[PDB]
Amino acid sequence: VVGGGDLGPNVLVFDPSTPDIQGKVDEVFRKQESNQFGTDRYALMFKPGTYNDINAQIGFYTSIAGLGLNPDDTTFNGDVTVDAGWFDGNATQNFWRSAENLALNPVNGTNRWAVSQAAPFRRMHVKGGLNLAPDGYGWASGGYIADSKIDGEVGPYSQQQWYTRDSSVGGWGNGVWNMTFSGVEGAPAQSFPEPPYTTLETTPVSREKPFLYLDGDDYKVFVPAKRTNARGTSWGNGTPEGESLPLDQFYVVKPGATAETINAAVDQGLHLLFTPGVYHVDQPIEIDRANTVALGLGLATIIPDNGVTALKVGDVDGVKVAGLLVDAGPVNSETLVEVGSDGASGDHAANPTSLQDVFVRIGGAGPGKATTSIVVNSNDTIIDHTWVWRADHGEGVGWETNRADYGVHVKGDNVLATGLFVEHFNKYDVQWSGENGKTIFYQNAKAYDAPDQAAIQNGDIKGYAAYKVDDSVTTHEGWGMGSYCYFNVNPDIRQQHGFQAPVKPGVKFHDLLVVSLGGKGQYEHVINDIGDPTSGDTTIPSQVVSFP
Repeated sequence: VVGGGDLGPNVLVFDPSTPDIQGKVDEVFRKQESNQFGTDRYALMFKPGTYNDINAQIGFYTSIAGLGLNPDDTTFNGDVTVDAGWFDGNATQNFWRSAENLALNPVNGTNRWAVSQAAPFRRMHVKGGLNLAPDGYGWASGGYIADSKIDGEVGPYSQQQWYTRDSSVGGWGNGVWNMTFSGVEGAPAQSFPEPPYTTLETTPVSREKPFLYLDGDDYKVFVPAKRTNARGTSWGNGTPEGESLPLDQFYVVKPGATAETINAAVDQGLHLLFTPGVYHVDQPIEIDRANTVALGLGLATIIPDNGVTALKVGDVDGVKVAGLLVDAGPVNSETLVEVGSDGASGDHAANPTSLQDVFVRIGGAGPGKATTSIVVNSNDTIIDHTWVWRADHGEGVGWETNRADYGVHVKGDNVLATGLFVEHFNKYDVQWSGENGKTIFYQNAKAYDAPDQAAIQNGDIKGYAAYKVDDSVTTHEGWGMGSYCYFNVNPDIRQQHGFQAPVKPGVKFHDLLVVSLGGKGQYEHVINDIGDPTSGDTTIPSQVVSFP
């Protein structure tokens, strides 16, 4: 109706005194570990304090977070663990979960976080090691760490790629295909391809994700200020910049609340808190009020009915969308997420809009279709961790059954993407038409299910680039960026390149690679006509170190 009130039956809130925390977190996990396409959603929230005897195992659609003004305010003598036991060592489907704002003192000196995509690890203090591979040496496809600090060494082991920003680590064990770092103290030296480390001193701009906390015995949302030249944690010394907003200024969205009503809230001047669950909407969610926070908990999910655009953000400063999944419905939406309206040359440099831990799925948990997933019109927008994913397995998958032509389409100027994961689109996964774009870390996989060469011919080109820049663009820069193929339906296919871009002095790429998995199809080149083809069946990347 208003601000505040309860968080709903999916927001489980603990203090040190709570009867059997362990057996409880294991209760949620037993429900959620193999629950890949289920509709249950959980947020586990912990008041400031010290928690003994806890191995908090995190399954699908589970978020865990501390409630302290600082991470060290909520301390586990114990672990927040992701492993792969349900896929027999294979961490490759460990999606859609999250940990934030906790200190961990892990049980054997290491904490195990063996995740793949859409599994953010933010604002975490690990007083030990961090192993990013499940128990195994099994295959893994992560991942994202921000504003964290790992007193010890990070161990990616069998992880294919990884992005870390604005953190400190006590060590970094290895790189496989693409480990990228920006603003990370203790990050290994720039060395791609050998090892494949892409290392930037600082992050051009970042703004830490808002989060729910107890300002004493009062719930508020902390809303971090941005930094230029971010390096290291925002909190280390942490009395940093930002505003604390009472929960009583948030529409606490649940039940099967509606779209008229959610949009009524923003207009009446409220922020949005999506408690964990699944929201239809037969109409779009609309945020055209400057500095509106729309914060999800427990992988809160929006499904658009009727072919509408789930979320539309108008031409305003400061909007902070965080921690939402948008799951396409049966009717093809032209767009799923629009950031800014169309032809809008207004600049937003002081107080840009951001999408953080915004995930998109097309198919998998049933039929879904969308023409474009995310369109970014707003100049100066920050895209800080997104996974935009056309499903390659689960219910409702198929070259027409869940066709999604376009992943992300950036038309705004001065847009920054940090931790960009986009996979399986029928045409261009990513297209960049705006000026002066920057991407730090890209991971792509091409659609597995294109039937034949003729189905993916792109004028004079075989296949659509995983990342296209329009030939008129004069400035662009990308760092640490890979495209992989697995043409299973037709391993005779050729993909002409991962990347396409005009040859111009202001259009620069660093540390590119393409990869064929098991000789299933091949790349002709890396970028335009530069870089070798892939060949053999051995899964050996082909890399370009700088371009043009």
